Amino acid sequence: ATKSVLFVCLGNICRSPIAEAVFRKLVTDQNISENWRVDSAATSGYEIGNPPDYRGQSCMKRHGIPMSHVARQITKEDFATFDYILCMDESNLRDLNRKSNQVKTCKAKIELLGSYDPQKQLIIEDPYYGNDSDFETVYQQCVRCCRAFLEKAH
Ligand SMILES: O=C(Nc1nc2ccccc2s1)[C@H](c1ccccc1)S(=O)(=O)O
Repeated sequence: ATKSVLFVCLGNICRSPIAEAVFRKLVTDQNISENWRVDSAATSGYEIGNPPDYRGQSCMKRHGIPMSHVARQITKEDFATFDYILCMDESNLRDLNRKSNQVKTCKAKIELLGSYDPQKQLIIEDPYYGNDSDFETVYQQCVRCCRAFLEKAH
């Protein structure tokens, strides 16, 4: 409602829907989900319409955080409506900045989600060709960064 955040990755089937679900849980547990619009989107069109990769679901189920999303690509409107667009890596950041320069209204602050990590792990690497441990690392990064971002936005 008041505040809004859009998490962004390459496909919007793993890193960003995980961040979105982690963040939504955090605000729900703190009684303030009503004050937040939370969403996720992709820089690419590779996965439009698809659900989160089941490898990410396996990880999320272990941690007891339900995750549901239909992959969608970032749009021009997103720059106008979101307070924060938080992405995973330097390619995402570059692509988002490119798209932001094509619109009249950019309300969004566009940043690396990892810039909020107290442990300074700046990049949330694509685990597509990784193993279970890589998905777990992404999850842990999302938890740390989402907590810090909620605490105090840049
Ligand atoms: O979409 C993803 N990676 C992609 N890798 C390729 C490689 C070749 C062609 C298209 C793509 S999209 C990532 C991801 C997706 C699923 C599982 C883990 C990570 S995501 O960005 O975290 O969703």
